[PDB]
Parts: sequence; structure tokens; C-alpha cells
Amino acid sequence: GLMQFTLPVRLCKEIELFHFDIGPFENMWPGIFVYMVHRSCGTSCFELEKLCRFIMSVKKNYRRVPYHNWKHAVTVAHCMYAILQNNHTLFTDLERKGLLIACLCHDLDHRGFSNSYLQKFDHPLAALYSTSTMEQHHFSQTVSILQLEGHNIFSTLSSSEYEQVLEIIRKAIIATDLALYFGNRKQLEEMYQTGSLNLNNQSHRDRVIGLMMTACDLCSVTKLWPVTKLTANDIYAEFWAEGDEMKKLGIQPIPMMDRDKKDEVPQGQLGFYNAVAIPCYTTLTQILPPTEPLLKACRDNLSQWEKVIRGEE
Ligand SMILES: O=c1[nH]c2ccccc2c2nccn12
Ligand SMILES: [Mg+2]
Ligand SMILES: [Zn+2]
Repeated sequence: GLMQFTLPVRLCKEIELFHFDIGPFENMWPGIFVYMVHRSCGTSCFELEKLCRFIMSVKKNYRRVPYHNWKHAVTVAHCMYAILQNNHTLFTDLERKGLLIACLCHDLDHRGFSNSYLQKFDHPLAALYSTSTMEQHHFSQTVSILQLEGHNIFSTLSSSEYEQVLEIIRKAIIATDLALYFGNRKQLEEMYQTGSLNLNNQSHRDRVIGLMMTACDLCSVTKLWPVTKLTANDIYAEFWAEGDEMKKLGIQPIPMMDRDKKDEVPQGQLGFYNAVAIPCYTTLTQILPPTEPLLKACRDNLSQWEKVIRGEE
């Protein structure tokens, strides 16, 4: 009960910032995550022995893929920690608990392929889940690990709190399906602007939690330029592998996923920042003003990609 986690001074300070990079030392990531739970949630939320066993089973069920890996899980959990810490009183005990676990679990057992490639391949997961295929699988994997013996970190909750937290986590994980982002942000935009947004309306809270999940999941675009640029290589390493597997099925991949069209990467980043990232953080900042630093950093990185095309780097 009296066992705190402490980070070194640089990490203790930089971890509160949105643009924090968790570093190349895999063995520190579990401790970084426990640190964030204790400060975000309390040292009482979870039984440390159960939490540590949950975390190491989650780590084990992420694959060695270039991007959709254990490092991404923890990066996304840190972005959610930063949002929750900058919006202290807006979220319930249950929500703070649920959302950090949802982030850690959001991409469990990812293979580095889009929902589209699973459909074109005719993967068994595509027969069992027709939409948000991987996302329904990630939530399924989460429930499996929670049911391993000694792994039920939620065991002190009541029957009803337990169903609530697993509903928060299910919705949170489904919302990381980017195909659902576009309609969700558009509805939030309308509700903010026509002034009907209501945080006490649970259908509204769900949408706002969904946008936070998209914001955390894309948070590679909100880092300092050198982190953003190097993470983009891992992202495109998966896109090009999927493109290779599309060509093997007898289908030209879209140019973003074709490794013969690397030249077109900078313009593909522009489209993605304008079409997805900037609108995501704009709406998020309108609803939760203390998340403005994510919008500022995203803008800085858009400007950095424009410089890449003007040959300035
Ligand atoms: O160019 C990019 N950059 C990204 C950066 C972070 C997360 C998703 C993406 C992405 N999805 C499609 C294209 N994309
Ligand atoms: Mg995902
Ligand atoms: Zn993700």
C-alpha cells in the first residue's frame, strides 16, 4: 500500500507533458504505466500484484510488428494520462481506471494489417466481425486476459461498476476504428457549435471519450519533429508490408501502401494531417481546452511536412 513508483527527475517532469516520448528502454515501460495509474487514479484503484500480472500478459499478447506493438500501447496510454491530468474534475473514478486500461489494450494481438486487408484476404476474424474487425478482436483479447486467474484487476468493483467499466473499455476500443472517427467528430462539431453538447448526457460522454481515444491513438503526430519523423518510418513499414500482401492477392494497393511510391509519402502526410489529425485535435481542443498543446504540436508537425516538400529538409 505504501509502495510508490518514482521515475528519475527528467522523466518525473517530462511525463506530465503531452509530447513525452517513453524512451527506448522496454523494461521501464511497465513502471511508467503503473506510475501513471497511481497519479491518475490513486494507489488504491488496483492491487499492484494483479496490475503487474495484467500488464505482463498484455505485453506478451502484443506482436513484434514495426508500429502496432507494445511501445504504441504505452505511448497511447501516456497521451490519455496527459489528457486526464489536464482535465482533472471532468472524469469519474471508473472512467480514469477504464480509459488507461483501454489504451494499453486497444491494439492487443495486432498483426500490422488494416481491417480492409483482412476482408480482401477473407481472414476468419472478418467472418466473425463484419465491421471494426480488429477492434472487436482487441476488446475480445482484453476480456480473455481479464479472465486469466490472478489477472482480474477490477475484482473489488461491484457487479454494476464492473459492467460499466467493461462498457467504457468496449466503446473506447471500438472508437479506435478510424472509419468511425469521421462521423463521430462531425456530430461532436455540430453539438459544440449549435451549443447542445452536454457532458451529463451519457451518449455525449461516449462520443467525447471516442474522440479522446482517436486523439491518443494518433498522438505520434503531436510529438517533437524528430520523434514524429522516426515514428512515420515504422507506420509506413507496416503500410508497405500490407501493400506487398495486397499485390500478392492480385490488387494494386493505394499509393500510400505502395513501396514503389515513397516519393508520394510527404504529400500523403499533408492529406492525413488536413483530413484527419488537425480536425481531430481542433474539435478535441473546443470540447477540452487544456488539450490545446496537442493541436499546437500537430500544427508544428504539419509545417515540418510542408518544409519536407519544399526540399528545406
Ligand atoms: O500518414 C499517416 N500518419 C499517421 C500517423 C499516426 C497515425 C496514423 C497515421 C496514418 N493513418 C493513415 C495515414 N497515416
Ligand atoms: Mg487499432
Ligand atoms: Zn492504435
